[PDB]
This record gives sequence, structure tokens and C-alpha cells, in this order.
Amino acid sequence: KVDNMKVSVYGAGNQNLYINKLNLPEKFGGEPPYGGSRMAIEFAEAGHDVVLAEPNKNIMSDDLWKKVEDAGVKVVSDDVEAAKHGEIHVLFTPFGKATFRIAKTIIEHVPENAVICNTCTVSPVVLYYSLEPILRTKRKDVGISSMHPAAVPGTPQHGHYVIGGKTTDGKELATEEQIKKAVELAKSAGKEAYVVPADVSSVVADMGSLVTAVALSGVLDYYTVGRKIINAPKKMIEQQVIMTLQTMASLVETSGIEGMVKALNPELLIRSASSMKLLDRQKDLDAALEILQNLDETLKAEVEKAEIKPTTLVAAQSLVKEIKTLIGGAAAEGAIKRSARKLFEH
Amino acid sequence: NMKVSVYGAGNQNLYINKLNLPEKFGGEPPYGGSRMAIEFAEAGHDVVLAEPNKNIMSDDLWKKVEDAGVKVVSDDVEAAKHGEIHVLFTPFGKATFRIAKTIIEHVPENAVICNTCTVSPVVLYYSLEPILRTKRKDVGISSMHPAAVPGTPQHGHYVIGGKTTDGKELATEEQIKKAVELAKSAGKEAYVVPADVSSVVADMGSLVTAVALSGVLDYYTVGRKIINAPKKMIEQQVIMTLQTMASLVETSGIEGMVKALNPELLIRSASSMKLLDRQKDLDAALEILQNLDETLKAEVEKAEIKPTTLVAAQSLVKEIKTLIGGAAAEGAIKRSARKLFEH
Repeated sequence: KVDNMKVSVYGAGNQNLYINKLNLPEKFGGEPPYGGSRMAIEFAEAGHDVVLAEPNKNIMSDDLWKKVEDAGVKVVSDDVEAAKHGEIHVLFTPFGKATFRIAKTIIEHVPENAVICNTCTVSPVVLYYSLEPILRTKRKDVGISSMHPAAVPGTPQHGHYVIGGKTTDGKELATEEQIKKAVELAKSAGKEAYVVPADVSSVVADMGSLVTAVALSGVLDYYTVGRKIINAPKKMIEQQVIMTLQTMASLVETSGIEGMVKALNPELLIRSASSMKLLDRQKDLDAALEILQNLDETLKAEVEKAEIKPTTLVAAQSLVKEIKTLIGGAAAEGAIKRSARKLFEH
Repeated sequence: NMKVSVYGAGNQNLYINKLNLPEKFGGEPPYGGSRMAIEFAEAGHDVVLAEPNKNIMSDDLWKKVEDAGVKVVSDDVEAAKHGEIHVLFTPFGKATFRIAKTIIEHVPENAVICNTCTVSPVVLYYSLEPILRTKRKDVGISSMHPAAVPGTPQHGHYVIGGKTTDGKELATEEQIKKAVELAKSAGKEAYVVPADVSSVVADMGSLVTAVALSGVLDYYTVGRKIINAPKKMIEQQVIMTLQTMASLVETSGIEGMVKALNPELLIRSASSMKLLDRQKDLDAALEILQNLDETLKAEVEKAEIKPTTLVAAQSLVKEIKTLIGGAAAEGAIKRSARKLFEH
């Protein structure tokens, strides 16, 4: 049963961002409003009973608000009023500011068996962790998922959503029924919807997908050159890929992007990577060599001023296993949750 | 001048006949480890090259090695007793670890052992740590990463692994100084980089480092200048992406990682991020991912996605240090790092 659901959307979307910063109408298409308010509109046009919670009326003009009201969306300023309404709750909080606050505000008011979905930025696993004390105790009925759009809702390019489902390591953050409800809601207005494990969904579909796609292209370039030209052993290539990506992630975590750049040194990196220009067409490498030679002088200045903080070489998944064997599964999971919250929530 | 031992002449068939370095990059054979030996000997050092496989190069190339004043031996133990500095140019499998373990109890007092390519000096240290801890507290571990094949014109420097960013000294200042001088005496520049990052900047995986970095900087620019996303958000997203990718390859291999991330979905989302006039990194990526090899395309669907735990790695390291104490946390980090990168 997935027709005429009661839906709550939180956040109309920063129309100044969409209209003037991204200039979506002229460069991508569609008409405002965009984002969360457009999601509410499309859900309502699909026959769902939709409430949009938005505390700031001034976030868009009266003329765009009329578009929302005409779709039959009910607009409220109080998140708690939207919380009591919906069986599915969609957080449209792109800048990861309000996401935790709104979730914490609504969790003790949402109806029995409600599911709460984040749309972008914050990973549903991190959202689950932030809510876990109540989800484990008083609200075991509530599910956590996500509904990541492929492009800003309202633009022609938005043709699907990615829904965060059971994690690769077997964690169910929402019931099968709750996930099915999110999937079918996502399909409103003719959209495609795909379930991807919740521990990877944000890396595939959110704005960080830019980094994912470019890093992946480098990984595949090296895999090809490594195997087909150099005949470097596969396990060696994988070990180097792991160490590269892990080191880069760890340095950003301790030292920020500027500190990470300072540690890896573009000038050294250009010299080493030039030696790997070994086949016909490696446009990813060509592009990187040119970008790294032409860094912004403002970025460069902040890089000399940056401090490289202590950063420990790890094999991360191997370390997880090792921690489980030392202190047991429950305590290891506690350690993983606490440290994930310290980086991604606090 | 210094007593130097080099281990491994280099696969001349690979450099000359498979890769055709003389015509595609330049220079003349031999390349790799035997060329390092030649250059060190021509700079006035007392060099032994240990190479058990006489057939690894033609007779004429061996004559070049000998004419440079390199002493060639077939036994790694003889080379072990010779050198104050030991440079491993070792087949890029497990031979690095075997040769290191073979020489460590025979090298002189205060010797330093340097790897050249592939293996991180931190991992080499971990592989030898039960011996370094106790019987050979005097022996240092470092690296001399050429960052190009020695003998090619592109080889102009070495990257030397120094004190780690978290403050571990795997070799003394005096040992690191020898590696620097060994590089400078052969007309190369020498750059000391923390040992925990040196293989990432200098070895073949630097291809991946450069391309991944360019994407990180692309998003940093979009994020700050167009979206006005907060810096910490941008950083959190970068960390999540790079960590998830590393973790998926660790559990599931490159194909499993590709399967988990789904190139078609990824292409669609990343396309929406073409928000600047020139993002050649993104353009190149979209073309690469849209046009994957049909054989590669095939082994990805066949791949299994294994259990993979979302972590904040450095936060988790701090968390384990406080939980079980620094000594036990370091043991856990060492063992688990050896399990992936050595075993």
C-alpha cells in the first residue's frame, strides 16, 4: 500500500542558491521553485497528502509560494506540526546544518512506523547514529533512510532518486516496508528510484559524486595501465589504490583540504604522475597534470600556511576486524559509532 | 665513499623489450636497480649489487654494471654485511619482505634499509618490527622512491621517507642524511617527505593520487565559490567519498567497489556538477566511466560486494588509543596494516 500517503517535507530550499547562484533556469532548465518545495509539489501532484514545513517565509517570493499552494501542499512553519502529519518524512537540508536538529525535533512526534529520509549531504548511517539512543529505546518503530536526487529537483536533469537501503555489512536502518514506501514515493512525477546500501548511497548520488567520479576514473586508469601495460600484479595495484585513497581521506580528516595538499605536494606529484603517462589516451591524467600546475594563488597561500597534523597510516577495514577481535563486537561498534559521530555530526 | 648495497638489478626485459623505454621515454639500458647501482658507483660510493638471477639482463648490460665499478654478488647475505645503506629494488611482489628479513640480522650496526617502489616504508618497518624492537634497535627503515624509472630522463629526484606525520622516527637523522646524500651525490634532488605519505606521492599509485586530488580540488572550488557550502561540509563529503572507496576496494576488490558505486548512477549525479566553465577532470571522468571496457564491464556484475563498515578512520584511531591505550592501539594498527599490505 503506497498510494495517497501522508508526506512531510522539511525545507523549501534556498531559491537564491538555485535561481541566482546556480542559475538553474538558464543553464539547466525548469522553473522555480526548486529543491524541497519542488519535491513537495511533485509528491502532491502524484496524489499524496503533503505538508511542507518551512520556518522562513522570506526564503522565496510570494509568486513561488503560490506554486506550492496550487499543488495542494499545506505549508506550516512548525516542524512539530509536520512531524505529527507524515508516515514519511523528507529532510531537505542540503548544507547539513539543520539535518540533525530537525530530526531530533521530530523523532518523538512522528507517527508509529514513520520513516525519516534525508535527501542530500548527511549520510543516512550518520543520521541513524545521531538518533540511535532514541531509536534503540523508545522509537524502535521508526526507520531511517534517504532519498538522494540525481540533480536539483525541478530541473529536467532530475530523473531518479537513490534510496539508502540495507547496508553492505547487513544493518537494517528501516524495515523492508518503510524502504518500499520511500521508493514508491520517490517515483512520483515519473521518476526512477533505486535502492543502494545506505553506507554508500551518499557517495553515489550527492554533490560529492563529483569527487567520487573523478577519483574512480583515476583508479580505473591505473588499473588498466597497471595490468595491461606494466603487468603490475593486481593485488599490488589494489594495495596502492587503497593506500592512496585512505591516505588522502585521513589527511583531510586531520588537516583539512589545505593540509592534505601540503602533505602530498602537487609539484612532486606532477613529476611522479607524469611517469605514468604510458598509454594512448589517459585524459584523466592529462587533466590532473594541468589542474595541479595551475592552482589558485589563494589556495596556494593557504597551503603554505597550513599545518600537517598527526595522521596514522591504517588499513581501515582490517583495523575494524582487529578491534572486534580485541574488545568484542559490541564495544567495537560503540567505538565506530562514537568516532563516526565526532567527525560527521559534532 | 659510503658503503652501499643495492638489491635487484631490475627486470630489463620489462623495461627494454615490453615497455620500450629507450624509444618511448629515452635513456639507455640498464634501467632500474642496476642503473641506481651504476649511478651510486659513479658518484664514488663503494657499491655491491645483489642479484641471484644472472639471466635478468644480457651480458652487454652486465658489462656496463661492472665497468662502472659495481661489485655483483648472487648472495643477499654478502651484500647485507657490506653496506651501511641497503636499497631494495625488489620484485614488486613479496620479495621486498623476504629480502628485508634475509638481510636484517646480517647488516652492520646502525645500517639503514630503504625500499624503492611499491611497499610503504611504514609497512616495511611493520614487517620487521619484531626484530627492530629488540635485537636490532639500531637499524633504521627509510625509502628512496625514484618516482620515475632510473635511467630514463624523467628520473630527476628521489623522495625519501622521513619522520611520519604522527611522529614515528623509523630511522635516525643520521640514517636519513645518508639516504639524502646518496641521492644528491648521483645528481638527483632529494626531497624528504613523512614516511607515511611518501609512497602515495612518489610510487606508481601517484597516478591515482594526482587524479583524485584534482577532483577534490574541483569540488572544493565549486563548493566554496558557487554553492557557498561550508568548508567543513565540503571536507566531510571528500572524506566520506575517499574513505568509502578505499574501504570497498579493501573488502571487495576494484570490481566490487565499482559494482557498489554503480557507474551509471554515478555518471548521472556527477554530470549535474558541471557547474564551472572548465572542469576537464570531470569531462574526462564522465567519458572514462561511460565508456568502460565490456570485459571490465562484465567482471563487475560478477563481483560480490562484501561487508564494509562506514568509519571515520582517524577519529577511530583516536578513539581506539583512548579505549585500549596507546601501546595496544599501536599493536592493533600494526597487525591490521600488516595483514592487508604484507600478508
